[PDB]
Amino acid sequence: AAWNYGEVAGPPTWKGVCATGKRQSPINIPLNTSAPKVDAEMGEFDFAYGSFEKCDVLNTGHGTMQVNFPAGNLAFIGNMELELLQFHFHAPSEHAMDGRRYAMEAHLVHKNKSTGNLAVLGIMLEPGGLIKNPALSTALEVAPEVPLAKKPSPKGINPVMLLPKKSKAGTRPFVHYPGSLTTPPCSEGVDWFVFMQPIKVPDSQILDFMRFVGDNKTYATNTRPLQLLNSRLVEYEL
Amino acid sequence: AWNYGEVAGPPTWKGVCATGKRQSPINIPLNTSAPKVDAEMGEFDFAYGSFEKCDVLNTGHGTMQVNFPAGNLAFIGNMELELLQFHFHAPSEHAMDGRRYAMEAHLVHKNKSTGNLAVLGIMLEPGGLIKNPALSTALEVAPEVPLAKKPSPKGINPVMLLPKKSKAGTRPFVHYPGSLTTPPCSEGVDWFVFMQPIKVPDSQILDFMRFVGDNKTYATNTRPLQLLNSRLVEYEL
Ligand SMILES: CC(=O)Nc1nnc(S(N)(=O)=O)s1
Ligand SMILES: CC(=O)Nc1nnc(S(N)(=O)=O)s1
Ligand SMILES: O=P([O-])(O)O
Ligand SMILES: O=P([O-])(O)O
Ligand SMILES: O=P([O-])(O)O
Ligand SMILES: O=P([O-])(O)O
Ligand SMILES: [Zn+2]
Ligand SMILES: [Zn+2]
Repeated sequence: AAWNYGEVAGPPTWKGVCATGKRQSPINIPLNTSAPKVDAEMGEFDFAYGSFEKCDVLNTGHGTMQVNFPAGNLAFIGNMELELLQFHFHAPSEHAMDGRRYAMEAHLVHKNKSTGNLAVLGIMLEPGGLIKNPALSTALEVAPEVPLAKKPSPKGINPVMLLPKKSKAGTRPFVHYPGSLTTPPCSEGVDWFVFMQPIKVPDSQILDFMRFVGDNKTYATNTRPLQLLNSRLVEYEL
Repeated sequence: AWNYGEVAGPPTWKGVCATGKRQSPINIPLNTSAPKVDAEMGEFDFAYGSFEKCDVLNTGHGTMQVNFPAGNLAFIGNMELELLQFHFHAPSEHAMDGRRYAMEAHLVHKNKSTGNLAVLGIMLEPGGLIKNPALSTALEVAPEVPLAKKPSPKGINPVMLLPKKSKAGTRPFVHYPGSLTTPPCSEGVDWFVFMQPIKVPDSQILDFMRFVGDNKTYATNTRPLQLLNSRLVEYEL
């Protein structure tokens, strides 16, 4: 006969824009493509994440924990101003780079003060890290095991720590594209910025997270399959 | 109200897979308020070679599969089990008081007394500071092409996939009648599950999850827990 373990059963049954939209996330992000690449001409991100003491850690009942920030944490790119709302994680990564996913993907979700949209910053987490990632760590420690339950972090959580390090040219290369939320209702009009430089992380933390995703009784994943690019193009700021 | 869910594959599996009342894996109650019936079976005695020349196969269903020659014998309850092959599942397929471990190793045997299959399950825990060399070689030698096999250059010591003897010289375990955990999910299999996990490095658990994801993602290859039904788990603690 013919059989597999297959993928998680839920995502191909999500309704509304999840099924109908044509600007859905995530997507494959070509790198080693011969195909020529539209430059984003947006310049480089600058971060003003200061108001990061006093955080809530929330158990979404959807695998990941969610760190909620108070107003005042700002990032700038192009002329646009981005106010940080929350961050969370996916394992394995949601976006892919030439077909290949990573151990985790961090999602920093912002209100886009300039467009009225949301903007999601996306960072790849790789295994190999010698230092625990402090933001990830605290998110792991504080996160209520009871689902739906949220409780305030006693430690401060610096979300800049989820950003890749600057290159040997001042930059943090990224791709930009219009897409959606990767969970229901998958609303569109989200600006996606996926950085190309992964951050290394001790394997303990990746297993700790997949453990959290598995209700602390197994190891599990919380990722959506890749979606068609369709009419879009991806903008590179390499 | 929406979710990611469990993998979509196993609930569709047909045959005995879907109809059997004696299926694996199951939950192994330890700290329960129910009486534990002792298996009274004695302890395992292992005579496994230390540097076996093995074929490593890519099952094309997640795990690689290490095949052995004859000579690797496990003795229990006055029976002779011979090792056919090992492979892995991530997370563990058995649970223990509801909880699964990072991986489970399955050492499959032919009961030479009976001719029926027996499987030994060992939990693999993260935390380990020492690379387990059997899992290591199995990851290294595993052919990339599905259903292909390649002989290993290095010997494999399958005893490395078994837990150390305790302070009292035991390797406590549980015994129950079950099935293959993959189609045809044939029943009549004797399951022995060791209570003591082995620590392996987090690197290797991830390597394995990577293999299951065919080097492009991180996946699992575990069947969901089954109902004990009318069955009894017997204990050798
Ligand atoms: C209010 C809000 O931020 N909702 C989100 N839903 N999904 C997100 S994701 N995984 O696509 O970044 S963010
Ligand atoms: C021939 C044979 O042994 N087939 C098996 N299929 N699944 C196995 S498991 N995971 O239940 O040990 S063994
Ligand atoms: O090889 P590592 O990146 O899993 O330590
Ligand atoms: O050879 P063993 O069964 O004592 O390890
Ligand atoms: O069978 P033994 O020699 O390991 O006790
Ligand atoms: O190193 P640990 O935290 O995975 O046991
Ligand atoms: Zn997300
Ligand atoms: Zn198995």
